[PDB]
Amino acid sequence: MAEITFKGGPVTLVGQEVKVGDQAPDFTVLTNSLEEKSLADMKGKVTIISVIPSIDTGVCDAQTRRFNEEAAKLGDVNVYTISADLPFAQARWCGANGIDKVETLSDHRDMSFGEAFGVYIKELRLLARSVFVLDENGKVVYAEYVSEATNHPNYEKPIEAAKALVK
Repeated sequence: MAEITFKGGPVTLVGQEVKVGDQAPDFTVLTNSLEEKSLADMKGKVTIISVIPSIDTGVCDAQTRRFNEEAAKLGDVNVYTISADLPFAQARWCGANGIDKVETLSDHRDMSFGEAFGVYIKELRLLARSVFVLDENGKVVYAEYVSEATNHPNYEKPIEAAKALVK
């Protein structure tokens, strides 16, 4: 189970607990440029996806920044950071600053990724704090939901999962 806490309050997820091997549905997301992109546009290469409620939340610094920076060096992998619409959350791309390969995404506009990966928080209506790695067909090769959204996962584990493919 992929239930989480946010600020020390438990909160439920809508479409729950994707896991390794479960495959990814194909939904749509928006870019930082507000263009429609789908999972099918990511397919054809190994892909890495961080998910955060906002970037103002400081989780930028502690892990997402670093994880993305490492991810971008494993190889030519796609790297993404999905955020809420929330104004605090796309301006500044703490994950996508200095690593031009990273792009910030705005799923909350359509919630399609939110529902499809079950990271839409039922109680809070935010993107969950989560991290995923996908094979070239879009098959999830890592998934994690951080037990507290204001906290961060061990980021080596998705890096190893990505290494295991890229190599």
